[PDB]
Amino acid sequence: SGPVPSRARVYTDVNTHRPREYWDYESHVVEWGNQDDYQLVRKLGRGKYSEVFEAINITNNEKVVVKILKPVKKKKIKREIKILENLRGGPNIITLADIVKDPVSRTPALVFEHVNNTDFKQLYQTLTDYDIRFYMYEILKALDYCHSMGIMHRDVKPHNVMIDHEHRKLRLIDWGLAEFYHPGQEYNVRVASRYFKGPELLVDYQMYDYSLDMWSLGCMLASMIFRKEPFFHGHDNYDQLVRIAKVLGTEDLYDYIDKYNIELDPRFNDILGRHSRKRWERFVHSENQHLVSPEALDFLDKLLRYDHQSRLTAREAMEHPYFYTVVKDQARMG
Ligand SMILES: O=C(O)c1ccc(-c2oc3c(Br)cc(Br)cc3c(=O)c2O)cc1
Ligand SMILES: [Cl-]
Ligand SMILES: [Cl-]
Ligand SMILES: [Cl-]
Repeated sequence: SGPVPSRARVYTDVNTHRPREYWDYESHVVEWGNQDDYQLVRKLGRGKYSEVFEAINITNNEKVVVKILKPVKKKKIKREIKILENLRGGPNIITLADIVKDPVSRTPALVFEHVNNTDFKQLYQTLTDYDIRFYMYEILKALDYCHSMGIMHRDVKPHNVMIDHEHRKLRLIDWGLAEFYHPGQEYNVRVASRYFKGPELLVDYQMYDYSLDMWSLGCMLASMIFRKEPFFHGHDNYDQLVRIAKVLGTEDLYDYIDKYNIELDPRFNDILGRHSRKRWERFVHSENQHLVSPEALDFLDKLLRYDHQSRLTAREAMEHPYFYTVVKDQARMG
């Protein structure tokens, strides 16, 4: 009888209550700036980021960052720009300063604010227990904000989290896969990187929502406190679900599948087989001991749920005891 419909628990009708021009990016007329205002200085990313440059705005001598976009469809260009513009000014969202196009090649490029970067993938050797809690909370600020603005990021991972550890600042970047949430809409499941894909993507359930981002966040958290990168290390798309199943157990997976009347490939059921749930305690060793706590484990348990509707919202997450002291400390110092 086909899959059972699903709706976001929160922020369900955000885009519905806003004017059409807010979310209808296909009708958005892009107002391009002048590329001549910007001169490229050098390459950024140290070999991990393509077509990202430090640049200078010669109209005010301000240092900026330029990302040159890969040849995708015009529709996806409008989408990213529209979303960045709608989210501009939000807490811990990267700030789009301008958009330009090359005179002759007509190659589009985004101009961002300049922020220092100690790569999140290279920062776990000097990251204490409090540090992980702090930065996780900052990520949640961004996710709660964009969700409340009717937007799913759909590509949450360490690579897309820029961290300036000196000033303890954080920015969520690369909104190229982001989309607007509309209740009842079916979305493409070919999003996110394999290690951070939620179960809904891996079983081809298209009517997902903001909670997708919360799974990805759980994967990041698991990786950092257990010192295992990535935590769910699938070698292909089937193996990704298998390795999730080896931790969460197959019992809750099949219940999830039945709940939304999802139909898997016949061979997939044989592949998944039968696995018991591992207690989160079993991934703790003497070298990740100092990053693990009862509240950390409880928090992780409530993010990594098969059922996307059962996962904590960003706001629910921010009020979890895992952040109790972090919240108190931030509220009296800044
Ligand atoms: O939306 C994007 O795809 C997107 C990519 C890179 C930056 C981006 O990257 C930096 C890197 Br990589 C190194 C250093 Br140092 C600084 C930045 C920076 O300030 C900055 O905005 C921002 C946004
Ligand atoms: Cl989509
Ligand atoms: Cl694994
Ligand atoms: Cl949320």
